[PDB]
Amino acid sequence: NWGYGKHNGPEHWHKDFPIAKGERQSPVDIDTHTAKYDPSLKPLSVSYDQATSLRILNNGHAFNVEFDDSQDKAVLKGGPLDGTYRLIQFHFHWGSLDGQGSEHTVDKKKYAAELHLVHWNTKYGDFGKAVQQPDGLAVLGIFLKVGSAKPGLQKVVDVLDSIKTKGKSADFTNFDPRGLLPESLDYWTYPGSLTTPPLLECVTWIVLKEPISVSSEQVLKFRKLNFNGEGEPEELMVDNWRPAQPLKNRQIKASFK
Ligand SMILES: [Co+2]
Repeated sequence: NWGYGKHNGPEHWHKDFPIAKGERQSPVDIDTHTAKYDPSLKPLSVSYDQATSLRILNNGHAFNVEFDDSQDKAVLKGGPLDGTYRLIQFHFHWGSLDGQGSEHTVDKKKYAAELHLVHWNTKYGDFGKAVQQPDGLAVLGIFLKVGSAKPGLQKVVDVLDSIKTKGKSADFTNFDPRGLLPESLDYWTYPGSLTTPPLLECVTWIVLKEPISVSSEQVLKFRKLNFNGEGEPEELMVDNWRPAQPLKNRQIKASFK
């Protein structure tokens, strides 16, 4: 029964999910002066040319754009990753105001939103088995700032009025996630967790340094979604971000000098 409010939000999750106070929780603050360039990282490879989306779903916490991951398509590899990870879905975390919304922070700076592209390690056969493994997942995180519109986001924006409330879904085919990526693949990486219950400690995080810009009108449409179900009192879907968690002696590596 978890959420982001006063009585069910991040400060309460540890009761049902004690891993919330674990040794490799996410998100974290990225202290850019403490992160070390790692010259042994091979280039990151994001290969989304054959990505095939299926549906978009309001799950009562965010919206998920889901992909058909039944074939070797939409693959993340290289960088800190061993082997190949396959895209399963993406979603966002965002604020009630432009000054907050991201989960990761950069020298304490909060962005207006954060995009998470979730991939599972193909050595484990599927997502469900992957989330039983310490290297089961790789999440590519991308910061959003408010400025110029992101043309590739508009198809997502325009479908949201059909999934206003918890439990609504719409078919959502032929969406190209390449249109959501910034120019540079410079990144920070560290071992962490899912940022929503069950907070599983399976994730190699790859957080891009370059944000994308989205327009005020685009993020305003995110903020018109509802946490509640149809026919329930309206609670706007805003501030669905978990705050930074203790680093606990992990090291953040930078892909760039
Ligand atoms: Co997320």
